[PDB]
Amino acid sequence: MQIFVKTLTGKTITLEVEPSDTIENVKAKIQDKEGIPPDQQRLIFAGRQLEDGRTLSDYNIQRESTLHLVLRLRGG
Amino acid sequence: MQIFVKTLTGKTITLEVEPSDTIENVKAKIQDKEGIPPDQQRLIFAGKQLEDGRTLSDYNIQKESTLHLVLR
Amino acid sequence: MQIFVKTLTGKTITLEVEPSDTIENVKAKIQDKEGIPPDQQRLIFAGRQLEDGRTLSDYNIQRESTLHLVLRLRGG
Repeated sequence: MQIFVKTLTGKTITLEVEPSDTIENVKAKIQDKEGIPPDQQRLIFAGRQLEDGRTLSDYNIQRESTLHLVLRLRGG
Repeated sequence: MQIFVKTLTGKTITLEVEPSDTIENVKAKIQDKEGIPPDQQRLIFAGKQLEDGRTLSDYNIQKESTLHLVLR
Repeated sequence: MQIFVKTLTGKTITLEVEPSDTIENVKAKIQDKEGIPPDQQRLIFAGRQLEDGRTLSDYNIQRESTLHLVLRLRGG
């Protein structure tokens, strides 16, 4: 299935994932589409930050759901 | 000065701050107005997480700037 | 009738008003006599702030009444 990742700066990114994929999995896929390293990504759904390890089905993220993406830059 | 704090769930909050206010000071002001403990607050400006120990002027946050708040 | 709008620095503004005059009208009268814009005016009577939509008679402001003027120094 496909999820929609929208940055708070206005960029929308469509990704290819599956319910068994962890949050660390989608972070590695965003690194492909946009080049953001996984250690500097934070994914938001329902106003809460998503944890590396728990899956998309674990957070009740269904098909065509919207995720939010922020940067975590130390020194930034 | 007056800044705006928006959640991604809908609520918009107005805050009275100073340029020399630190990020943790803004979080304590958010806890006062909202009840959210600063432990679970993440402030966002220009698309990136804001660090504790920095000030609002350090990120060039000025009058009527919009910060975003997400729960950790 | 006459009312007296005094500042916290002793400046007394004598205004010729009517009991049916609204607080906005009083502020516009102050702006004419002195030049203080209305949005910069906080008007106090009997220790409480006066609302724009009310009239003078609404606050039992009779003749020879003394009002107090505090400046709203917050610009934009």
